[PDB]
Amino acid sequence: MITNSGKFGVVVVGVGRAGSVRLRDLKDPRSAAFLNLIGFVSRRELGSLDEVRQISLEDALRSQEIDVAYICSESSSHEDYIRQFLQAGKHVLVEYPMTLSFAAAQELWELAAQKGRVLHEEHVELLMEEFEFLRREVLGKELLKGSLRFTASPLEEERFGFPAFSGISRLTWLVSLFGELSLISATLEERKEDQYMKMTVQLETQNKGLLSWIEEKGPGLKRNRYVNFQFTSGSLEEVPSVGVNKNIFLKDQDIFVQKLLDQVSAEDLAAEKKRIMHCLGLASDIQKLC
Repeated sequence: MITNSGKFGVVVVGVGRAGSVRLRDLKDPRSAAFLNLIGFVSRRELGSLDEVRQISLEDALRSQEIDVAYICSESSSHEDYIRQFLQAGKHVLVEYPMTLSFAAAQELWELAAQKGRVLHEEHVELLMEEFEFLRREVLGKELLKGSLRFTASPLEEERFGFPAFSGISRLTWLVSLFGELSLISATLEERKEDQYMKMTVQLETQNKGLLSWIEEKGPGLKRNRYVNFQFTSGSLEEVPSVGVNKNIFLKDQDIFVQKLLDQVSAEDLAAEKKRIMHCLGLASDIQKLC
């Protein structure tokens, strides 16, 4: 029997941790009705991973069954991969940050529109149990001032990007909760021989709220977030973490699938794109100040 598949063929590009997570999730029943895993692209000669076969980049771009590409490689390679797959006519999901350049991101959104493709930048930080807590907390409140600081181990800037881009998830939390922000200042402290660095950014909401965003990295530093929001009615200095954000990436894939099914409103698509570009624009400006 000849049966034309109605499922979208997916190729995962980059099989580091992020790619492995997407491969795992593509096998879950929640991926069965709309997606079909075709294979993966890797710059290494793996041949296959379990029942999943490796496909060369050139063959992936030419493959007519592949309708979607998941770009999961290191951030410095995102721009090129996205451009190649969009040009080849494939829908694209990419883990944040989609690029390390504001102008390049603008180019890619235009290309996606040109080719009639869905371009989706994953932001699981907005799907966190911790963020649901914050959404409810800020509702109906007036922010006077606040700070969000994230500490972690050294991160290869050559491959993962400048701190404002690699840690753009923290900025995304702030913009999603408090709206578009104005950049007041940005400072950068470095000690490469000690692999230490701290980026301090001063921002301002449209309601005159003063926000401090700090990204700190150093040998031995544990991954911890410090939240301190000053409201006119009460204060917040801790966000509970009682769950493990189980299946958070599948939640992101679900959003992407809604886009593939054309079940997302023009207004919703526009609002997300606007926020994404506002954040990338700030990251770009911040890098220039530093």
